[PDB]
Amino acid sequence: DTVDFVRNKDISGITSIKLPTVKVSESDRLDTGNPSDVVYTKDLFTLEESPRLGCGMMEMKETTFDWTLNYDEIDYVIDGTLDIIIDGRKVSASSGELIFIPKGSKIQFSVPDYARFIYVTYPADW
Amino acid sequence: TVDFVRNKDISGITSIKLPTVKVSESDRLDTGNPSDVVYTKDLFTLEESPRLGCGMMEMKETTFDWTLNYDEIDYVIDGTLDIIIDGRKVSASSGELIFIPKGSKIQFSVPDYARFIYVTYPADWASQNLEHHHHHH
Ligand SMILES: [Mg+2]
Repeated sequence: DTVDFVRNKDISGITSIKLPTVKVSESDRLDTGNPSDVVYTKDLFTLEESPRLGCGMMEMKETTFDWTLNYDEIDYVIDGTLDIIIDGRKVSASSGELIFIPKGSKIQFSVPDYARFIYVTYPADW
Repeated sequence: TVDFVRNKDISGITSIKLPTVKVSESDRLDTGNPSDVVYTKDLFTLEESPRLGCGMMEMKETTFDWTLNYDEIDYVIDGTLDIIIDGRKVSASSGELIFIPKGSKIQFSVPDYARFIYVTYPADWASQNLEHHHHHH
């Protein structure tokens, strides 16, 4: 396969992914503008594979950063704790919980310790 | 009011404690076969989430036919979900993911049991039909 994780990509495009085999690396580092931030985003589907829904793996360690979303997002927290700071308020999810974030939200992704989560977005392509 | 634990912020940003999401008979999908056991519980109204649909699905000892004229991502929490497409099988168990592109004619096949989150586009997946509604009038 041409990816570095384990999947079964069927002829039809239907795909299973063994998510524990998805490992982030430095090519997935997100530039927040602050080089000390440690944030990884690893898209799991090309646009050709999934033209409408985006889906990837995000990991953060001891980092809080500002970001504005151009898309709707569902985050399913696999491990750790993710805090979302919005307008001075906090919304949090730990392992096995989810967060929905509407398009246009001006947030901080805030991870005092560690978090690993799937993100599903719409649209995949701006 | 909903029957699960969530924090719905003023901004629309919402956390959900998914283990508190319990399916009930109000969520039972009538497949046509009375012995089938399928539950679908949407977790967001259209006003809450106008583009992404998201809910909890459970199945037990059931396989049924479905055509998805919408895209779907499933995260399998417990059990095993099989997707049968053109005589082939794609499977995900606890901790694994499935993507189903729009236009897929499948069987959802759960000979054992499965509990999974689904995320769809468009949001109102159950109205992606000629009737524009969840049930035929
Ligand atoms: Mg064929």
